[PDB]
This record gives sequence, C-alpha cells and structure tokens, in this order.
Amino acid sequence: QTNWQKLEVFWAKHMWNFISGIQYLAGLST
Repeated sequence: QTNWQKLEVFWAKHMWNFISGIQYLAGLST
C-alpha cells in the first residue's frame, strides 16, 4: 500500500468538510 491508504484518510477529511459546511450554513442560513 501507498497513496491508497491516504486516499481513504483524504476521503473522510473531504467528506467531513462537506458535512461541516452544511452544519455551519444550517445555523447561518438566509
């Protein structure tokens, strides 16, 4: 294994950023 293991770590980091933006906008929406 090499960058593949990092791709899954990368995947959750990006996926959580998608969820943090929605959580942030949910409380700060218009």
